[PDB]
Amino acid sequence: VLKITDIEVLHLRVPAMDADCEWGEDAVIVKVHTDKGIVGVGEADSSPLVVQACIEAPQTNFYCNGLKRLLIGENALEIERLWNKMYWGSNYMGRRGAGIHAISAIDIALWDIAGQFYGVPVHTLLGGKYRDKIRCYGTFIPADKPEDNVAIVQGLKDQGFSSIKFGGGVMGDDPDTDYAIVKAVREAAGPEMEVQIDLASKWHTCGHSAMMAKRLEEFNLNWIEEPVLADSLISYEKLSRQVSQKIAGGESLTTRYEFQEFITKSNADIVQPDITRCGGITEMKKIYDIAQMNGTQLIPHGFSTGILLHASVHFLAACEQGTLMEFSQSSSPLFTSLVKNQLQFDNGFVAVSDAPGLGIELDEELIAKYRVN
Amino acid sequence: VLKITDIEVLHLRVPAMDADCEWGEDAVIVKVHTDKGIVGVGEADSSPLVVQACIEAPQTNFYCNGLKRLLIGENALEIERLWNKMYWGSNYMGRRGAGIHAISAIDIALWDIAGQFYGVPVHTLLGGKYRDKIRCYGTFIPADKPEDNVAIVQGLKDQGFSSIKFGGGVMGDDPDTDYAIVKAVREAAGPEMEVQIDLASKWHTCGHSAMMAKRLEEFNLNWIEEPVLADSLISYEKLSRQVSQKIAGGESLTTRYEFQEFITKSNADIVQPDITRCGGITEMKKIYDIAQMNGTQLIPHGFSTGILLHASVHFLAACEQGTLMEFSQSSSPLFTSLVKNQLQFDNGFVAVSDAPGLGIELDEELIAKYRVN
Amino acid sequence: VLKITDIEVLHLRVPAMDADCEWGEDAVIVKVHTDKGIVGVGEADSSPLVVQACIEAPQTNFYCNGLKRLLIGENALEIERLWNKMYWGSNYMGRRGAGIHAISAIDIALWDIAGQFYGVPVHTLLGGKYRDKIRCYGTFIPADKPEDNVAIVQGLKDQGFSSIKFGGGVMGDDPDTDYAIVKAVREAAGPEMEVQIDLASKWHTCGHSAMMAKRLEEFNLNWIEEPVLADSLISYEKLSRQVSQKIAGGESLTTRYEFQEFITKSNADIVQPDITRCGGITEMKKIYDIAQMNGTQLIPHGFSTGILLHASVHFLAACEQGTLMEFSQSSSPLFTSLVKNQLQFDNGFVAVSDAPGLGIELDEELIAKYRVN
Amino acid sequence: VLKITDIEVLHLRVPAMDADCEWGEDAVIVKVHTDKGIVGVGEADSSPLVVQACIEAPQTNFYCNGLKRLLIGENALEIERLWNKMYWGSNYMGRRGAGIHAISAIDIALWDIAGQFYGVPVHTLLGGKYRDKIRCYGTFIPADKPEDNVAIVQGLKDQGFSSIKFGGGVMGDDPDTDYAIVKAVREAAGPEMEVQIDLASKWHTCGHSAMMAKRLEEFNLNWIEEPVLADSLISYEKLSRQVSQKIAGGESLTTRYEFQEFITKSNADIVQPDITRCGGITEMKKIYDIAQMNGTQLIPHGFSTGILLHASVHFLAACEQGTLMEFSQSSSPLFTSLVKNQLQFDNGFVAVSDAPGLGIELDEELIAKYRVN
Ligand SMILES: [Mg+2]
Ligand SMILES: [Mg+2]
Ligand SMILES: [Mg+2]
Ligand SMILES: [Mg+2]
Repeated sequence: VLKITDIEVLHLRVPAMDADCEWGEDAVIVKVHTDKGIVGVGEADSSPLVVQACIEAPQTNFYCNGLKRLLIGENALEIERLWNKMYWGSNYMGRRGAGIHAISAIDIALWDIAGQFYGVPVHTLLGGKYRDKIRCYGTFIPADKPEDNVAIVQGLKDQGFSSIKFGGGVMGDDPDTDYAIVKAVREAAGPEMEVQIDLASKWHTCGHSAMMAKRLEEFNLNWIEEPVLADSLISYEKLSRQVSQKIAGGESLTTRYEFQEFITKSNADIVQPDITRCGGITEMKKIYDIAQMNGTQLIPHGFSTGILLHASVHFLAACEQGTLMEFSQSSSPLFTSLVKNQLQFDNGFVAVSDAPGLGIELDEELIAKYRVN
Repeated sequence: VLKITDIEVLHLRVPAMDADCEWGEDAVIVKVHTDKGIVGVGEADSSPLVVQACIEAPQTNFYCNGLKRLLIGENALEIERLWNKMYWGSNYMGRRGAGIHAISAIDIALWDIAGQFYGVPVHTLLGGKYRDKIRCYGTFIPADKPEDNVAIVQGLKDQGFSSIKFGGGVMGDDPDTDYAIVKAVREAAGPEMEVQIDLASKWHTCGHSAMMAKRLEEFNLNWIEEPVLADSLISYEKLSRQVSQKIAGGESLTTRYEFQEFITKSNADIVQPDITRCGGITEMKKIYDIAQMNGTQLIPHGFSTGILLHASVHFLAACEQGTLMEFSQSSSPLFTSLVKNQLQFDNGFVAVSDAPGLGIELDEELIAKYRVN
Repeated sequence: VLKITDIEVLHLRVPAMDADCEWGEDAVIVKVHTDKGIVGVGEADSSPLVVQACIEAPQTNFYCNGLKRLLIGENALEIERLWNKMYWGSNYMGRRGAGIHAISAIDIALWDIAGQFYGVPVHTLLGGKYRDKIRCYGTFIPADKPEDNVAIVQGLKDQGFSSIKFGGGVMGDDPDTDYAIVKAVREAAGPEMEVQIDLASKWHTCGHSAMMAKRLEEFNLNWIEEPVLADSLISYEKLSRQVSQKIAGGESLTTRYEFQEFITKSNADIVQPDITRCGGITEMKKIYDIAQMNGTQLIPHGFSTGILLHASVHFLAACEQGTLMEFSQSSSPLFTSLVKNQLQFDNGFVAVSDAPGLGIELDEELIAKYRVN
Repeated sequence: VLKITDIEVLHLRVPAMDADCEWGEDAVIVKVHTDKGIVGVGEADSSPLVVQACIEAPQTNFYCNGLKRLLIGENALEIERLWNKMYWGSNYMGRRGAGIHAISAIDIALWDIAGQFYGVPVHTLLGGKYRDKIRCYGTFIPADKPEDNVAIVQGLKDQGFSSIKFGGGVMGDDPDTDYAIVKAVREAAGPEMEVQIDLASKWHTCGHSAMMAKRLEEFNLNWIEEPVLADSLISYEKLSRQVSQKIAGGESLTTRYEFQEFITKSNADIVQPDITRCGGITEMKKIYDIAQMNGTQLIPHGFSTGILLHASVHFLAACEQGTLMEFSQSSSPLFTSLVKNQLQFDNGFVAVSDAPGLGIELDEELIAKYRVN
């Protein structure tokens, strides 16, 4: 039987431990080692220090063990049983939130392991591939001055993007400033392009979100992502009845339970689990099933490294409705270079890899360079 | 204009990191330091390494800061605004679970500070005390042999306990054993005593749960605690339609959002937030209001140190319906001795402290002896 | 301990006791006296004679005591416990309506007392301030002839108001007269200004309200306040499904219970408790929490004296979503001059006061002048 | 063309203003005077000072007039239009609570006038009498010692009471005492008697309430009255799903709106409007219709003077299901002697009066003796 022999956690960071940090300038990656010398790689988009503690923690009580402790000596191929072992065994400190992000990383690595052991791409183990490539949308953080975004938008257009998302930075702060940035990007993109917006909850309330949506209705937005916090399922529901554009959310949620509540109560058009936060590939499978039962489109969230990319691609290839992925752009060495043989965006699409497991080879020299721990 | 100058996390432990650990043999306490020399003390009943990481974490992104970074230089008196700053600022890594445990500890410390600063017990800041002492119930892990339990029951009877709870260990596993443990405890306690069971999710399904509910209807139990996992709200509701006894749960939940769902969808009679997990005193207050609006009894959960105890007593004293508290006991030096002037169980009841803040003086010798960090 | 020693009720009136009276030409204010010589000031926007009787009443039965009787000798700092004491103790004559207005006045004065005793502004005790000033909207009673409102609107525009509300007088009487007044104010204000209307229930029925709303839809009204009586929650709900503009109501309601029913059943966009009617600052806190849970915007109602103003400002400063206040305009000496150091509207905003308690000094000479009792 | 010329409020009292007072030692009665010499009598079971203020109040605003000002010069026969004029005209200070108590008194007086004017008993104006007498139940405050109660039960048995209610005093406080009081009363009355309890909200929560419901299932109580406060409709509904006995409440509510909510959301078996609080005879009629539509039994609440008694009998006589009335007794001269020709309890029953109006002649000597104003 294939036995787990070690779990290795690697904190990677680009700026200083006291300095500021954007999305994608740090990472936490896990290597699961087995007795046959198959290593699986996963990651979590979460706080690296916290994820590390969830994995490396000792026993606190019978329902509170660090994840490494529960998994050394275990049968790596039995992925779902191990998911349930980690979930129960770390339940006191996990169950929702950071502990589930830790589980996601390990689960992803276990799927990598199984694919390599069995000699098949993960998409085969998930049921088989429906497509040889996946359509992407590109994302950017918008420039403070509205008309300075034309250069960014045009830069994505000749890259081949037929769909774009923007938000963060100073997005949501001024109704007039919000209007002027959305103006300058639709004009720069033309009337064929899909344009969607992400507020990262910055419109705060239901009323401010609805007023802003009718004013931006002329620009024909494809969706409006996280106008408010996903805590208020009532606020989402109420926005759905009163807005014309699609509503998207869900990226910060963890486990099938939170997704089941979101999907059925928010009346969102689009649900966006992150494969490295939600519980991993195993959990994402169950979340997809719930979405399908409810007529909700699942478009995964994610921007970290090639590990998230390879996991998300393998997952979507295996979905009948896996027709759209987020492909975010960064100059960070962690995004561009950590995975040596990284899948590349190419004229509107990313190709599906058929290599065993997740098809990940890590840049070992780069690990040595940015290793905090 | 009291400013926060430092947040000091103390990991305490009795056995070694590689060794076995039960409820109460480790703790994570937080000291919040101000520029006027007053210190506030809080704790989190969770994994000490994870809570430490939540507090000490650097910036990862705009919604992902460790708590300490968000709080140095802030006005300590502005407790609810600071709760929201932490909730928002750590949202990506927190929101539910481990991050909220870390928030709970700090929140508790901030209340302790405000009390000292204002020269009044926390119960006055919470609205004023309804009682001079609080009725307690006692808890035990039952011995494997059913006939061995008569000495533990009697031991609690000698202390003055009019109400007792048992669970954990071999409770839950075998239905015949379960019956044999419940047999010996009602007989040893007599018909006078309130007797409650806590299965810690070990009956697994409502089908297995409902069978024992008709079986032990002759033993007249006060409540049945966590028959299944609180993840299945439907399983709880279904139990409430066919069970004679009262249903209790909720100890592992975090934020008013999880409690609002549990309270309204589970039809449980009793909700059990832990003050050191749910979000702290600030959040506990909101959870109390929701419980009141829905006719649900709030009996807090908690067993760690005198910190949890002092916070729970100050809370319940200020609640119109704050009429019952868990008083679990251990010989563990972290429970008995960390808080110097610790409130004592006394013939059925724990007295309400009127000292300013939470009335907590820490055994500084003991801290040095048992600190891991 | 800080003990209540007296409760002093002052009926102030501008015109004769047999003459007509507009909004703001009479007031009832309460002074709560303590043994440390701290006086707290509150008021109720209600009938002065009735409020006075609720406070000064003797015992009628065990659940029917005047409020003064329940509070002399009590511990003033224990505000929420005293709220519950008054609520239970006056339940037979109070519970809803005028008795709750009486409670509001006292509760406001108790918060004033606590702030002074502790040496902090009330906004600190409510959780801390989110903003140094609060955006206001101005209100006026419209002139009978439509085009005579231009002078009023322009008068508010150079005052700095970016948002205006009008109603009362002859508002709601004629569909053509209603249309012509709304015409002449939007033209006078321009297309940038927020313009909202208040009918004070004068459209009577659901059908008349809906027909009038589509005809005024061109003028882009920010909200429609109280089209019908808030008794018919069904009428509000039905209007929400069929109207484009925001629906506001709630000003006449009392206690969390009426607000919970309104908020959840009316599907109103905006809920408007009056801090001097709803149960006071204590109750308003619980009403805010309910609004937040349901995605409903809370915009306080109020126009009486500086006492209501100072209470509402302290409250909103302490709300994460306290972004808008009603600032009504009157020439009445009670509005302009009763509070000596009154906060002033200044170019679109009112500044937040940091003085201890509510920051209220009463014009004692003015009290002597208009004192009926 | 009968015109109202005066409304005369009479505050009556037995002990002094500073002294103790129980149910029935004060009253507030209203005389409505017409220009044709006929006088109508009503009362309000509420605080006499507050009801007086509600009636005698000046104008405060357009929706805030004292009732007397709204009614002088009006056509007394137009009772329902006058109810609506008062409801609307005092809405700001009334709407629920004390203002509706003041309306109730006047409404009752107007019915008394119409009856005299038309030469027919009020029961004819209400639709016509179904019965010549009404079955009564009797009430007592139980003596502290459980064994002392056997003489009171027997005392009521001697009078002819086939149905009895007890509560107040020390009822509610201690569960063992509660059981010991209920023990002695079923035994003293025998199995024949209908026995009911009224806790006056003193069981506080449904958890405490439901335990006694299984406990006293052997005593076969006719109903359990107001176990908790009627504010928590959810608490009532939850009690109805698990209680053997019938649930009663509603005595403190005002207007068809509160009753509609209580009746439909509480799942109570019995609703108890007080004719002198709920809105008067006019409103009671509407509340009866709602109760009928929902299968809810209406048993009126009331203990004050012969005014309440004469109004309640005239009401119930005209109801198809007006088959049970509360007949509480006191030695108090306001109860026994204010109404000269007072209807008498007679061997189980109170006879129906056919005199025009309410058949009320007031003891004018007694008025002079006990008037406060
Ligand atoms: Mg997003
Ligand atoms: Mg438990
Ligand atoms: Mg209004
Ligand atoms: Mg009663």
